[PDB]
Amino acid sequence: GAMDPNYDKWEMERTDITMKHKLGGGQYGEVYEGVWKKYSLTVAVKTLKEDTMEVEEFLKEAAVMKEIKHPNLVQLLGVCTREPPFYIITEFMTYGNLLDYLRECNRQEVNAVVLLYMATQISSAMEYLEKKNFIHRDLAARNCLVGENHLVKVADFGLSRLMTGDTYTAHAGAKFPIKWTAPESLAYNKFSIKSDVWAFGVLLWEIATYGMSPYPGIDLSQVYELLEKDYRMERPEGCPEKVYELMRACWQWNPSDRPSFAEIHQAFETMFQE
Ligand SMILES: Cc1ccc(NC(=O)c2cccc(C(F)(F)F)c2)cc1-n1cc2cnc(N)nc2[n+](C)c1=O
Repeated sequence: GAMDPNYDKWEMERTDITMKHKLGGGQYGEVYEGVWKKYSLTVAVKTLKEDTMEVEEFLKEAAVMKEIKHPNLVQLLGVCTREPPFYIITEFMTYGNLLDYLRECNRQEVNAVVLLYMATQISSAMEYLEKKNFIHRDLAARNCLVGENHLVKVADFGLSRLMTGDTYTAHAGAKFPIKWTAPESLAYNKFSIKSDVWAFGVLLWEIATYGMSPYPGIDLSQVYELLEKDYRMERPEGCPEKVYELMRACWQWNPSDRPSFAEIHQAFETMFQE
């Protein structure tokens, strides 16, 4: 509605999108595969009709997505927050989440140099968020998406609500991904760009291991104590020593010592010969 107070270019007609069925990928809740009829365009449509403490948090999500734009950040297309069944319309990434992809991929195709390119793309998205003073809070393979040509977008699916298993452990109603969470976020509940950097190093290990769970075989209860004793994950099989040295950088105990995504990104840019 144009000539009306509080205009919004992101507001679209719910009528313009057909909803197929829920996106399968371990179910993201009320998130459907859609088609924007006019444009013959497949989209992802996050809805809401089961939560109601969410409603207000559903619209904070929408607002946040309006303020961010990067080629490696999942792209908002439109919202429907005018009438009851609210939509958040996003581009559709052909190959679902980055965790399953790495786990199910052909490794001849997703060869050494693809894995690095996927990593360079994420650091790019995060250098952007960093530039923007945006704290992501849940950087993990499960929150990334894979398009055509090994294209990786960083996203956020609200998975501490979805969780069925041992990835998000209960922590005062707040659910935490312990094995991705930095020590300061664990002990003192302080999140910042530098706590995203720590998560990044874990995600880099997820990528190099083709989607293996962090700290294999060790239980959650003893993760922090180990880190306190300066125990980090060891170099994955086949991983460059310069990629690993960067992992260890992100995993520095002191947050002020961890690289910026600026300097992580340039490291990937520099490394990008061959
Ligand atoms: C439908 C939807 C609506 C909103 C969002 N929002 C985010 O991913 C997001 C929310 C807040 C912040 C961020 C960011 F900081 F990481 F950019 C990202 C994602 C989606 N979304 C998108 C998908 C696109 N492609 C595919 N294959 N799956 C998708 N899923 C499961 C989604 O939830």
